Amino acid sequence: RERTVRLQYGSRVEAVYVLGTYLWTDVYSAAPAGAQTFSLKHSEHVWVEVVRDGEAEEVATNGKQRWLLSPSTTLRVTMSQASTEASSDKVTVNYYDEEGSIPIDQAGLFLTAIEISLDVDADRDGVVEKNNPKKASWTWGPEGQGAILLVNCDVYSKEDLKDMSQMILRTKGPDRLPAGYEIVLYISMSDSDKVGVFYVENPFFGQRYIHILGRRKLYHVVKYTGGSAELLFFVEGLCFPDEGFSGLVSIHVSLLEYMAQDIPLTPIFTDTVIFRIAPWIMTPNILPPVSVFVCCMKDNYLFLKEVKNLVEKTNCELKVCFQYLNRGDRWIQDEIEFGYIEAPHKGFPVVLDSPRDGNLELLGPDFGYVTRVTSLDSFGNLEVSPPVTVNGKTYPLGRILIGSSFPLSGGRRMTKVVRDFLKAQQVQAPVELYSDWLTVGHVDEFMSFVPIPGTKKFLLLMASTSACYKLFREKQKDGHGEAIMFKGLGGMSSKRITINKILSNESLVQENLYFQRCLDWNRDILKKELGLTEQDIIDLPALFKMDEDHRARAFFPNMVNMIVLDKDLGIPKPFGPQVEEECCLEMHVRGLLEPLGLECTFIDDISAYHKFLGEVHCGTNVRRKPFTFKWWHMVPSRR
Amino acid sequence: RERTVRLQYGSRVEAVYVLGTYLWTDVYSAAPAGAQTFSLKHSEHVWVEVVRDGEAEEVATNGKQRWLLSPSTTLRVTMSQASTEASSDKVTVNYYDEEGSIPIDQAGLFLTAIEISLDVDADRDGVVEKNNPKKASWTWGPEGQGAILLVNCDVYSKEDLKDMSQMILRTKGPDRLPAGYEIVLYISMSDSDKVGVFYVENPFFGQRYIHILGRRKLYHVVKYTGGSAELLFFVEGLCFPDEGFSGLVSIHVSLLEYMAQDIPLTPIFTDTVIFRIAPWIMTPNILPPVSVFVCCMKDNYLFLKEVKNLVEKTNCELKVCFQYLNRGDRWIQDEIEFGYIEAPHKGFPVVLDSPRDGNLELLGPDFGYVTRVTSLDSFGNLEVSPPVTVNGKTYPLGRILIGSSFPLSGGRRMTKVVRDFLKAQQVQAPVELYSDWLTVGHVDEFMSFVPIPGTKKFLLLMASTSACYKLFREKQKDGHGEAIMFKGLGGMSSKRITINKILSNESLVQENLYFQRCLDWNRDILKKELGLTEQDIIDLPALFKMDEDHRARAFFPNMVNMIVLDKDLGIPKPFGPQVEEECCLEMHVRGLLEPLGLECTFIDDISAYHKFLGEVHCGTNVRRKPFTFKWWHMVPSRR
Ligand SMILES: [Ca+2]
Ligand SMILES: [Ca+2]
Ligand SMILES: [Ca+2]
Ligand SMILES: [Ca+2]
Repeated sequence: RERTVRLQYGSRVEAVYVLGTYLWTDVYSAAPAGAQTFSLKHSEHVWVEVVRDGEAEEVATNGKQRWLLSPSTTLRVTMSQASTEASSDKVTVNYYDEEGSIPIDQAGLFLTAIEISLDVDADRDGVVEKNNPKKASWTWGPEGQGAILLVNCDVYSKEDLKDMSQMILRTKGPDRLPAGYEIVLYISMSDSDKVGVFYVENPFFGQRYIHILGRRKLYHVVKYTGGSAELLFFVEGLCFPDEGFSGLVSIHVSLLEYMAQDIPLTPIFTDTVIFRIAPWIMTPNILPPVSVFVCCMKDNYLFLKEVKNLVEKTNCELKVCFQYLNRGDRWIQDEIEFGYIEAPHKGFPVVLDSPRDGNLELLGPDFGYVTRVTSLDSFGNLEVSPPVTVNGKTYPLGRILIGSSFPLSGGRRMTKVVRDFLKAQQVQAPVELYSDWLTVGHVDEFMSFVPIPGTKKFLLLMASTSACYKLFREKQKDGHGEAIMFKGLGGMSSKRITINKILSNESLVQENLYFQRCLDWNRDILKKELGLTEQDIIDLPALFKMDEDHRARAFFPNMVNMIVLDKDLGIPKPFGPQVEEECCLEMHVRGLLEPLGLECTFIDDISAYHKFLGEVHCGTNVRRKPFTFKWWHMVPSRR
Repeated sequence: RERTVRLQYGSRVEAVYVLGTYLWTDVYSAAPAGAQTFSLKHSEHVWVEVVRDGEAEEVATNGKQRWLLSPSTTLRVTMSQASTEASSDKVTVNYYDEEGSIPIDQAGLFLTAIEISLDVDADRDGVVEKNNPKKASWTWGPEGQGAILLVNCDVYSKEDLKDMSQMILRTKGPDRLPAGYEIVLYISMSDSDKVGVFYVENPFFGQRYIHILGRRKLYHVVKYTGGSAELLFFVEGLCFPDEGFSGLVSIHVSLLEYMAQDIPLTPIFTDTVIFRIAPWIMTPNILPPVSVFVCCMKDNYLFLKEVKNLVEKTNCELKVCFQYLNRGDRWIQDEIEFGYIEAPHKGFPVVLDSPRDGNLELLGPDFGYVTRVTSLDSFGNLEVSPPVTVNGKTYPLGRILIGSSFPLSGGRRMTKVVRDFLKAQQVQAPVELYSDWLTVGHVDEFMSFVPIPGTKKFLLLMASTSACYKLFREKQKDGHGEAIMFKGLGGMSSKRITINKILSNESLVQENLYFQRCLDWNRDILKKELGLTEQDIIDLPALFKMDEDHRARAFFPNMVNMIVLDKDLGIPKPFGPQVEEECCLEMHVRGLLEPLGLECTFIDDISAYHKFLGEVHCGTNVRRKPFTFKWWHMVPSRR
């Protein structure tokens, strides 16, 4: 960076020189009228070149050389080290007329060199490197650079700032700035609701960190100390990327020069750092489970016992929650979504919370919390796929899946606010599916993903009505038509539901053929958008009843919405027709899954209610370890 | 794209097959209970593979082959040509039990194959190619693809649609769609204020083009005709990219299947095209001039005569405009900005118009018009550089320059609406300069660009107060101190302004040293952001007076704001001190410019007023040929 500094004759110009720049200096304007040639002297640590018509020659500290005065003959002035108290850094230009060799006048330039660098961890290793040449830009990918900021998801203490990003103003120079200069850190009005910055303003009086930049504070004057100094700042993100906010914010430092009263100060030098605020990332079922969270009524004893036994097979911890006045019976599934954020050498799980009636809970200090309508707004209507590659395009964090209706249908859709939020995170490249054929309208009623044990691969599990009808027709042919559904649920008994009764219900057959079309439309989108083939899919038997809106509700519990802990699957107990004292649905599902090394445990969430009307009264959710792949190494498509 | 189509037993499934997809077909669900094996027949133009556990084998039209019935054994069905009236396209599956070789049941699939493709000129040659594989994406650069739309800048006639983009729905098939299908073209609500689409709905009754998609119309059912058919649509953009709008819009066509009353229609097949709306592009002074526009009062005879003589030296045409009640005296410069838009084989000049008092003009049908506060909002405060390369980064269309104040100054700034508009065009990557030290606050008061004749290079011209003082001091030393400014302007005469009077004014010297600092701050930004060195810059003498806000107004006309027609420069006549009966400012400027092959003509815009107070009462603007470089070949930085 070249900076213009002009001389003034019979006089002196004093300037601050910032290392990393150089000055170009007009000597011709300060020349007295009638002056013909000039000569110059300079101090030891100032380097001076005479540049005439583009050609630069180095000039000695004291030579007697003279050059013709011309507007196209200028000086270039460079300094490689900061001034100290021992410095006298200067350049002196002498002017001559034709008549003689004694100077007729002189113009000086007195310099104070300082180093000023606003530094951040741009190379993404957790340490703040000195003046990364790329710190003012932010690029994606394995070779990408620029600093990363976490949203704060939770006078100040340093301990409380542990989650924030460090930013360091590094300076070097003499005891004080020359008269009429100051250093100011600042942000734009636009970024003021995106960031905050903390600093100890008065270190002689204690360690108190104060909030110096953010809402209503756009600039802060920072004190200069001499010698080699560092000022430590902590920076927080205030919000995630969203529809109108890309995630990028900038912070500037400027050396300002006082001109006079009533006139703005001149920005002599400006240094800039950029941060990207880390996106919220959802964890698919293939990631290692850490904790299992469940909610149910206190007396659903079978559910609790069976979930405990499942979790005991694993190294996971179980967290049990009961029901709240402000939340649905499924809230741990519907109102909470587990995700994470990550920065170099920092990261934590972050829960999205959308309470049904609003907030009046939380499990643990380890989590960050982001707190916010149709049933499509539920987090039961959100899933995320395992990492996939689709037609050469890699989605290393997987893709978020959101249930919706057909574009021209006039049906329900998840609120734009949430859809836009998920899209703005960019790294999970969301896909809309079709959930609106379901009364409740959640993708988790029809699909799930499971890892294939001993491999790096996974399966898509799809609810299938065709599979249920095939199985029931086989069992009927085998002489089992009188086999009864819902054994042990006393509130169902009077209905006497048998395989025969189901198969003879003509309207129900038609309804379920239609629901199979709905499932298949989704199957196709999933195969297209996830790059899946038929070998990646297993169909689980399912059955639905139709409501007045022509929408589906489960006839028996949807087995697809299951607890996935690696090889171990907690599967809703279906209460299917008993053949030889085993549920034919359980046996069929075992026959599909067990050969793949998956271990099935059926979990009874309905016995405590004595019947099943299509609604499940419990919920589960799993906190998982984040992906090994660092999100900033992705190269998302440009928008 | 693989699509799921299942059989149903003892019965027939009829389906439409869209060319370019294929069907995967479950034969196992239609198998009667107890059935063991299956066999199949198919027609000549249907290709059928049996796929078992991933392994596909082609099956003959009539073989007797039998396969074990399994859920993992399916059919893949492919057709390579559209059905005609001569087609019977089908696949028939026979099922067998253990007991014998006569089929116990059969399930048919009857097919009607159609071609459906929504086509646009994605490869950017002006012709609509058949089904470009990349038409659903939009990529920048030499190899980039996807279709381009122009904003319309001006029952319908086809002639009136000449400026719009063509979009063609190409179909092939039998006489009619099978029962229960329709084809629908549609857009999102969001895009509905970005685009419009026109089509002849009733070609038997005439050629009337009607507006079928746009505000309040999100979908249109289009009639299917048999055989090979094309439906021609015309598409317009409604607005330029802006803060919340990237410029990308999408149009979809879907084949919809009727399910039943009260149930949404199923999107069987969907095809999508994307368009980018072409940005507004500003033309720098290096581009060939076409027309010169001037505004002045009818009696400024010298200005008119001298501008006419200048333009007569060139092949340009002159357009003369007088003053209007709703517009400033400079309006052709301040309220109008000339730019263009371009699409493959189409483009026109487009004027931005921001009338002072609002609209109540226009010159010519050849232009598009975009019609919309401090003085910084004026188009005199906008410039655009010639193409530059900065640290390896190429700006093939140049960069827009916008005058502003310092970030912390609390000074004036161009309105966000305009700044955001210019930024959103993306291809000119705007840079903010510092104009707020000027009373009027326009970058055109201090800088301009000129081409260097006989080369591909250009110069930055900067106003310089230091150059003026140097020149005046020289002339004083030479014995010319009593030389008078403003000769011939009778309203200035009583002031008796001479070189001596100017040089002895101490406050004026200080003011102009400060203004030179302001000019130099800009010089530095321009060198940085345009990749310029001192060899690319010429300083023209200028002088200013300071107002109560410490802002500058011209002491004598600013020569830098000049008419640039290639080698010929119309330069405001400065009315400088006369030495040997020539203006020393004119002679100095000639001495700078003429050696470079630039021809200078001084244009007197103030004599008709008898004095000069810092305000010029005329304006000029030049319509230029667009860049040869196609904007869509740029690769702008991602945001
Ligand atoms: Ca680092
Ligand atoms: Ca979920
Ligand atoms: Ca084409
Ligand atoms: Ca302009």
